[PDB]
Amino acid sequence: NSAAIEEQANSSIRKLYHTLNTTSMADRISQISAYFKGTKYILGSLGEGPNARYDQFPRYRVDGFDCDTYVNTVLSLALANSLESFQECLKHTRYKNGKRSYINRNHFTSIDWNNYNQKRGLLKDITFSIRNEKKQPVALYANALINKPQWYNHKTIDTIRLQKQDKNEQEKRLVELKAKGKTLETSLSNVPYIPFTALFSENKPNLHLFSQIPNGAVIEIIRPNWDLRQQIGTELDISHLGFAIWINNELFFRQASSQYGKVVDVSLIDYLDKARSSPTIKGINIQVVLPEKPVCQLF
Repeated sequence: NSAAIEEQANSSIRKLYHTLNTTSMADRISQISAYFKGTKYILGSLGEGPNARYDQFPRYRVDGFDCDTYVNTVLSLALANSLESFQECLKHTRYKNGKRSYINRNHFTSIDWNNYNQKRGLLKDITFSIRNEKKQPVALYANALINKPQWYNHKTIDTIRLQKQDKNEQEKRLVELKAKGKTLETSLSNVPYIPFTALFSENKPNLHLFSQIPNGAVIEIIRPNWDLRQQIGTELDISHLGFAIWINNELFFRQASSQYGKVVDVSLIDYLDKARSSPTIKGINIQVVLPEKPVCQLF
């Protein structure tokens, strides 16, 4: 019941702001992200809302998150001062030019979300600014050829999420959606990342590099050579994301975790050390939020 879920969120968010409106943007992000720790993981938490054509999951919620919706929700709350401005900020962060539709949703972290949110002045990629002791960057470039029409072509009825179950209506709407998807663009990503070969040079954590990751930064997990063409219809470059949060002079990765089943804090060093054994995960991208005070289309 998407309308009911949103109504619960309206009440909780209104109250949140009453507390907040009585600090730096990084501290806002830390406080708001912390407020949702322990909230359950829901894969694909958000859609286009009640009565939506393709995906009738709620537009926002406070009862569950996936990695993407957690970051989007926290950022939009941090950027705003009210339920009304949050709604506007979220719309403009989740969708290209804030125009609500399935195809306008920022589905791909690199070529949609990073690109559009950088262009409008919300985010800045600072990956290359994290330099070794000789003041030289250690970052590399990950590329994936993101083929939207092939990604659409690979979709099943599971994409079509209707509140009232109707399998035939799912089939109809899927053909309609794919017809639009066929007209979309193909984009080669260019995603800076700090490689594990640097972060764990000599098989130990590179504390000099880790110390340059700012509190409240957005951390994306990068897989440079990730061929998901047979599985989802496209190569991909980014598999997960969350926030960098410093607590007691230790760096945490705060994120909505499918493994833990909830929003958790985990040591970023330990998390990445375990991720090293992956054949496809090769490093991290770091972005910071530019707006200094809360207010939402452009900055």
